Amino acid sequence: YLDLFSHKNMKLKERVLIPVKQYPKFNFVGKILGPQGNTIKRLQEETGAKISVLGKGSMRDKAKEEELRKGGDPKYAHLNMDLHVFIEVFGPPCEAYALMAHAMCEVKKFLVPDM
Amino acid sequence: YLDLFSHKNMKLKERVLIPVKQYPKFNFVGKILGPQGNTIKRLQEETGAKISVLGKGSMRDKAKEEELRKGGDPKYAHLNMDLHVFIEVFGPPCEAYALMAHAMCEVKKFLVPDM
Ligand SMILES: [Li+]
Ligand SMILES: [Li+]
Repeated sequence: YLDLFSHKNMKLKERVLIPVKQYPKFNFVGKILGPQGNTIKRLQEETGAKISVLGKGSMRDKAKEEELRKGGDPKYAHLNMDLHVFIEVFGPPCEAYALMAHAMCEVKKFLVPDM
Repeated sequence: YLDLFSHKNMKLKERVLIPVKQYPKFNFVGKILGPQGNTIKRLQEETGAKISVLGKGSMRDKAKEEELRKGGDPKYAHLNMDLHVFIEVFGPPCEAYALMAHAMCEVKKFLVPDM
């Protein structure tokens, strides 16, 4: 059950696949991060969600990625996953759902770019 | 992972406790259903969610409830639960989250009535 008077926040998290198969040559990583990561910065500010691009190719740098994978450091474990966008929100339920709805809708625009 | 090109819908479901302890004398069932259940009818149409009031007291009729519990029919199993509102939405992710956000926000107005 959700309890609207609880002192815990809700967390919502989603990992949305970047559709590399549907759009094999589209540079989603470049488009989502934007120059110096300003697009994703703005995306987070406008939606109030934490949003990261994770998985292989998320760093646009085959060689850097390979080197951070091979170090074995668990913070880079995500570099073996499928490329995806990771959205995380927290709050009381009404706010969490609303933030996730907003984030999910904005992210969907980037991931279905010919819509 | 969510796959935006999958043919499956997402389902989201929440059971939100009606806060009988915070408001021990407020008739939430009457207020939510409305005369002939028109309020909840309209609530569903406006939000696009399925919304039901379930659990003990959901029928405003101690004796009817007791009689349907005692028959043992599984469709009335919910009459032993804590009184709550049950929200269910389905769709592709952007739509599901947005419908749930809307439903959850409207329902919260009814359940925190002195806000
Ligand atoms: Li297309
Ligand atoms: Li109060």
